[PDB]
Amino acid sequence: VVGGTEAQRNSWPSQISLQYRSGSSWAHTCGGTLIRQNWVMTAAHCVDRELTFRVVVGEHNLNQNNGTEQYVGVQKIVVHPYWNTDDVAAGYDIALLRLAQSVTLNSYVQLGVLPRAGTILANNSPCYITGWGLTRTNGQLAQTLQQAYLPTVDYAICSSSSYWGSTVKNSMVCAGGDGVRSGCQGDSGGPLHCLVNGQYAVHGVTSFVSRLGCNVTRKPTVFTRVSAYISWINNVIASN
Ligand code: NA
Repeated sequence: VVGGTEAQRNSWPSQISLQYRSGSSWAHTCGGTLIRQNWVMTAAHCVDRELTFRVVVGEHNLNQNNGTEQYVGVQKIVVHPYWNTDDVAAGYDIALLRLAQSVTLNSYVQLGVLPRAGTILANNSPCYITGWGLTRTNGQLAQTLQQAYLPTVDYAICSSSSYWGSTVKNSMVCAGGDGVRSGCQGDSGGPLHCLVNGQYAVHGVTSFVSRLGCNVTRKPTVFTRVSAYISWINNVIASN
């Protein structure tokens, strides 16, 4: 997250760190949202590589013991069947991860609530992106979980020629684009939390930013629209 602030450690208890095994250690690669005690929602593109993945819930500082973490292996990966890794603009950038164990819930570890199917946010709706992704274009990962306030940009504006044009689909949510605050590499797969009727819900799964940089004016961060995939999510969980 470029232009973020450090999150309080109990603000976003559904945020997870998706990590892969790297030598004798683990490396953060993406975010995710805990949606059942044994299921995480992330971006399909985060699990394109043939790696050993784990999830960390209750994580705050990637580089220090928080005293709250639970580390769990990924047992099964179910990518959306229409996902195509060389065409992120087509959409379908979503995957579910079944965890090897069911995590224990507490103030640091909670299920993300999802919007009702079909819900579309009005333009300029209040949301936060969260994650440990780069804090500058071509920068480095954050140590501590970051948040940035990113107002939605509705489809009509986001798919206009000076924004994303044809590349944004109605199956996506756009947020931000102010040239200061954005998602960045390593935030993919994590949540966009939007405040609706007094309650935050996870309306987005971070999918992409501009090839020209993270915080680029009129290139808002683009997220898979969770509310387009409710039936898919429920179907996967019910059949696994
Ligand atoms: Na930690």
